[PDB]
Amino acid sequence: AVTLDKDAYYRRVKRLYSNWRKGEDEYANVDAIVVSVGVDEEIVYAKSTALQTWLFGYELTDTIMVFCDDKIIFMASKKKVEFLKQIANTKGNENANGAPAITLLIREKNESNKSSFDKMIEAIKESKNGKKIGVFSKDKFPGEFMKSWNDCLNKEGFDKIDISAVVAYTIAVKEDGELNLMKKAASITSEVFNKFFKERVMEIVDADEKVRHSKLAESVEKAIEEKKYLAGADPSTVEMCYPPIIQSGGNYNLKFSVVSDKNHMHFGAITCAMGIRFKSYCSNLVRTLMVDPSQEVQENYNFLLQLQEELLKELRHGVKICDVYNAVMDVVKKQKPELLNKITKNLGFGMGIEFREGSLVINSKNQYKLKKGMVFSINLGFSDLTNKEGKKPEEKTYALFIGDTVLVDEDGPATVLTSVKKKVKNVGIFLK
Repeated sequence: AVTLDKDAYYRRVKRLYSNWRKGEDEYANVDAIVVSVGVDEEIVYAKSTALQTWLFGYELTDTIMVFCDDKIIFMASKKKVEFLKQIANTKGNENANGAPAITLLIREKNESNKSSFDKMIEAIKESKNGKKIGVFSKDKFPGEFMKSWNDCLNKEGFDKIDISAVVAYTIAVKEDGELNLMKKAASITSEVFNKFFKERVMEIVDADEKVRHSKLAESVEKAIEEKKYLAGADPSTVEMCYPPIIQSGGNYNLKFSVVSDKNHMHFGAITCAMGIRFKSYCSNLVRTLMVDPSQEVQENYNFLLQLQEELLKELRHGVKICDVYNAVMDVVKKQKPELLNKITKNLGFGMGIEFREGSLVINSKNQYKLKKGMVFSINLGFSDLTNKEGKKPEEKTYALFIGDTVLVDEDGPATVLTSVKKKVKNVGIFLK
């Protein structure tokens, strides 16, 4: 009963084969592409499952995909194989040129899978030179099925070439349907921040509550189980991209790989990072809430806002990511040189099915050129700033962090998909 978007599959596997045949960078010496997923209880970010979601619309556990020059093999359970027959039996519809015919193999549950494994090995050895396979090196899923396959596969001594970075670029441009998913993700994130999170922080400050950052983060997690913030969306189609990160009181860490600590929230500079994943497509948002910020804090915050818009103006199709980076840093060197060693070393990253694309972060060295239809988290911060009027320890040090979900456009400045106002009028809390 689960429909596979056939047309989307044919377009995307065509893109994959086109880039692979073009043979630049990591694609150049690859004889076959081998992707396998095992057991996945935690739904982690992985190239292997991202590629599945891209091609099929869904993740498929205990599944192996082998892409050869004139054959494709998918191996999975009977039910997953039945699902895949929607694209394997082409019916003669002509959307199928540009990629090989599909062979489906059934994963036996309690019988040996040696014969199926042998078939796939043989296909690899027949594909192009038969010596080197393109793989996602980071990916290691648990379970019996992967163990048995990898034991079989490793006996052959194929050279393993990581193709994560080129596959990242191959799938980075979003189709309109995917854009719609990321737009909905972005608007849910915005609604949660606007209607739940900001009100909650406001409550806490007005009542002088003592709340641990970890507890506040939990409440944000619970909030998306409530349909009142989901604008019609099925609750089961919505997840957090990462546990919400709230920091304050001199203890900051302006990245997305750390969790909220257990300290009580301080009323000063409160950085708030959260993102919704809607039907496996990610969004991101960072806002800093400030209690009675001084003139000097506001001046820094407004400069941060200025840098962000400058970045968006430069984030255009055809320009190199590192040139964007340098244009923004030039503004810092020219206008506020004292902030050069305070600003985040990354100014954002490519975003999609996977939250943070490692080969597409905006830093000084990234050579990849932007294309229309790429979506980014654009994130900029200043840390280790001194509030000279602070008396308590928790008051002396602050940080400022903003972040938006952004689309590289047809022409001109990048378009913002998130919708949360961020002038000090909107994120300042004034107690007097």
